[PDB]
Amino acid sequence: LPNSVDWREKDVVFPIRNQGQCGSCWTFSAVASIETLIGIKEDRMIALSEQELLDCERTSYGCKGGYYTDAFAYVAKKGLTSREKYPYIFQQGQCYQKEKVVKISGYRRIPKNDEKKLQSVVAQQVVSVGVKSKSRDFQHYRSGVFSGACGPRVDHAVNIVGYGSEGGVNYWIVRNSWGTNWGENGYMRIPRNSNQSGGYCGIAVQAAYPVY
Repeated sequence: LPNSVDWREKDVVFPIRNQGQCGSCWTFSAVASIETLIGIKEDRMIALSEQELLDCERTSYGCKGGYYTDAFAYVAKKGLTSREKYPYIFQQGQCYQKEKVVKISGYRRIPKNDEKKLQSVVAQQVVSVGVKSKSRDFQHYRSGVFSGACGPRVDHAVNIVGYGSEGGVNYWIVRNSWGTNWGENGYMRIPRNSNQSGGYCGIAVQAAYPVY
């Protein structure tokens, strides 16, 4: 495996987005993983609709949380339209089935706590993960390899877009949907192979990724 991976430098990751208040992080995480997968497999960068998932994915809770795994299943069964055709309106609305621009074939779930298998997959694509976000340290993070306190429970869907090392401290590169004023232009470097079981802030507890 490569010592370092950063899909942002590979022309397959769109700019950081902002979910606002709506608990639609799961739609952002699912969309981010699919967008990059389509970029890797087809060399096509097409911005996809979080709003369709929020409005139309029936296992989730709209602005009160949801499942990127089931979002993958939805895209595999029904396809997904573009962000231009169906933009994000910061709240759940009427479910529209517009012209779809992409499918996937399925998804896979990574075993709990297996950062080694996680690294294997991150070296090939972007992965959807959940983190324990509900803490002052996590919300107020600005720069560096995060060393602060996590929330009590996994409650926030994000993505891993790469991995690397600074001063011999291994980290994952985490894409969030809180806009660019959070962290390092919207991203966080979180310890990799850390001493927290489930990964730092639970990042390895429930990882999943789309299959083209």
